[PDB]
Amino acid sequence: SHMPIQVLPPQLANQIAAGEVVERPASVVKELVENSLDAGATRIDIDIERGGAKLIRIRDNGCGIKKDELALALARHATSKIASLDDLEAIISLGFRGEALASISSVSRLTLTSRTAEQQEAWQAYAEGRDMNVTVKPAAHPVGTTLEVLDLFYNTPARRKFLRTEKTEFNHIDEIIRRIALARFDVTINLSHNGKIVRQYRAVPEGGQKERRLGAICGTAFLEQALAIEWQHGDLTLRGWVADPNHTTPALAEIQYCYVNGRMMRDRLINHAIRQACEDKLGADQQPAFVLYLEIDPHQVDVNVHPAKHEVRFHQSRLVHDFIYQGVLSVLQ
Amino acid sequence: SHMPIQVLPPQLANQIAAGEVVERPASVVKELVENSLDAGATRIDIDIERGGAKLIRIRDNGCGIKKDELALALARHATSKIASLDDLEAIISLGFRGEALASISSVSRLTLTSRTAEQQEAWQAYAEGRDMNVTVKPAAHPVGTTLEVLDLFYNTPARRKFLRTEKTEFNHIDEIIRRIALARFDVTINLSHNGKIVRQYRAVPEGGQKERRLGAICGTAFLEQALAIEWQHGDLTLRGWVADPNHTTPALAEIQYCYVNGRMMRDRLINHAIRQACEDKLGADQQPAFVLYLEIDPHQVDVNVHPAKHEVRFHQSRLVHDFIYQGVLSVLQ
Ligand SMILES: Nc1ncnc2c1ncn2[C@@H]1O[C@H](COP(=O)(O)OP(=O)(O)NP(=O)(O)O)[C@@H](O)[C@H]1O
Ligand SMILES: Nc1ncnc2c1ncn2[C@@H]1O[C@H](COP(=O)(O)OP(=O)(O)NP(=O)(O)O)[C@@H](O)[C@H]1O
Ligand SMILES: [Mg+2]
Ligand SMILES: [Mg+2]
Repeated sequence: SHMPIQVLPPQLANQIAAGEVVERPASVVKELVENSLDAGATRIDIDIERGGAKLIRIRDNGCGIKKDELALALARHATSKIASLDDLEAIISLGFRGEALASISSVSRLTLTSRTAEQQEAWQAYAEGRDMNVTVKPAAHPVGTTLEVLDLFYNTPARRKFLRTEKTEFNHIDEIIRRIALARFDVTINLSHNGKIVRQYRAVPEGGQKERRLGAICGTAFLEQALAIEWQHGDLTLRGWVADPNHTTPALAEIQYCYVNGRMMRDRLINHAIRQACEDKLGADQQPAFVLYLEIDPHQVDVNVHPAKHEVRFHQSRLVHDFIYQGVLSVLQ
Repeated sequence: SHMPIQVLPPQLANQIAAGEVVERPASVVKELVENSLDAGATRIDIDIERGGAKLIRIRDNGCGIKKDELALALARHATSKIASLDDLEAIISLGFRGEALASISSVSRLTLTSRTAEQQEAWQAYAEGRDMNVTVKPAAHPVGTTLEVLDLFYNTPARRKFLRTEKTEFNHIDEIIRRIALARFDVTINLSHNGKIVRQYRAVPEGGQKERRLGAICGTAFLEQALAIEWQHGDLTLRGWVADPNHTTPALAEIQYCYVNGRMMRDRLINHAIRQACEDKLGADQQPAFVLYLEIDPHQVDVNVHPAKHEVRFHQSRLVHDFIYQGVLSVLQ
């Protein structure tokens, strides 16, 4: 009662939000790359310096951002991905909060450069001060977008403390890119660290062999034990690969990549079903190895549960669980 | 690119936020009770109808809300608990986002009634419409506050679907109150369902016997196996009770209540330390039974990690883990 109820200064409000969506450099990468994907990008180039605490640069050949919308992209609660509750209940894009960029710009030096196919001119924008004022200026840039995030946490001392070693932080980034690359085989992704290319996943052409990228990402060992899954029932569909439990190793078990309508996701319900199918087939229970993709009617899954979309909730939980169980169990025999 | 980047209508922006902090009636109870606690409340009366999907009423004898701040309490990003980054990095209150009430009012019919010790007059406020307009009107009410939340999710169809049975939903509420009652022995809490009292935890007086409430909440079985802990090192301090592992049952293992600076918390780091201490003492590894309280310098723990504060991150992780380990291991011998 001593302190009056008072609206929070813009920057601080954004920093509170950033603490919930941006835990480390890999988080910034996750959010920016998903934006590139939502933008229709086919090629995404990522440059990281000193694990990301120094610089994170992401360029894509997506549709770009119109000059008159640059500031809006840095504003709070502003998005082009949804505009109604109906849109929210039927999410068909990675983003929908209209918050990621504003959140990130409050805890770093973020620069947005972009040009659309209809523009001959490219522009650049960035926010500053307690009020997060945006300035827009001329720039050179092909069709698409570039995001530059520098000095992550330079203005938030306590959080910068949590940063691990350059190697460790980059490793999480590499793992994040790993998961994203497997979600979209039709997208080329290049990752560099301190001026050196660490990896490049070329997009898989039409009907091309997906095994190629799968093997390039998860390893030949997984590929040799990978059992293809094709299971469907109405809106529900399960695709991907599950390693034979009898030939799964602790190292392979490190591959437990799951997707729900293309979004990377770690769900206890799903993992339980998978493991149960393997347990009921194999002799004992263990950690399965898999890269699975669940496609389901957006109305049947709640994705508005975690600010970073790290969780989901299925309406017909028991049903979905049995679907995956049967699907996996089916292939194990 | 087809849809313009556009600021989200107020109500919808709040509904997106509500999806991340309010998963069910018990969540609404959690947020409102923590407000009552932050307000210095000594007695909190909770009335629930039909598991909370119909009505949730919480009254407290806290300090109240000044008439001219009623609207602000329903506004977004507005709080009296912090005002700077320094305040955020040294959290000493349950709330700090200035968002809970606004979020909840967007997905229910929420009414706020309150009067401060300096006011002879009491007032009532509530928000409405896509823009969340607030109206303030006269009311009768003692010193303190009352929150009324009706028809939870009446305007969000997909989410209302996730509601379980009246019994189930109330059960989560009861469990939430359980955890909160154990955090503050100095607070009286009464819980009723459909017009009937289900429980009432009278506050424990000065130096009074805490065992009383502990036994009333966790059961005599826990109390008979409860081993008191007193372990400290600088800012770090571990207090509470841990059941003898050799005499812990699956039923008792249901009691794994942990607190960090008074805030209920489920942390993997902490649970790991506890279990390890029990494992290293006992013969095998299992689920321990405990009600422990960790007090630590706010600067040493990040509580700005989850919108509902369901998680924390310790800066000196290895250290804290060893502190708890030693603390528990110490008593087991
Ligand atoms: N790489 C990009 N290419 C094209 N448009 C982009 C890109 N990144 C961001 N945008 C635009 O900027 C707006 C989004 O900023 P952002 O802060 O990421 O919110 P969001 O994607 O709408 N939702 P969320 O990610 O859930 O907060 C988007 O809605 C797009 O219109
Ligand atoms: N029961 C209460 N008694 C007195 N003041 C209250 C009570 N509930 C809410 N308030 C006031 O209303 C403002 C808070 O609304 P709320 O939306 O719960 O945000 P918060 O508690 O500030 N932060 P957070 O809970 O993290 O969103 C508080 O900061 C208090 O000033
Ligand atoms: Mg986004
Ligand atoms: Mg609050």
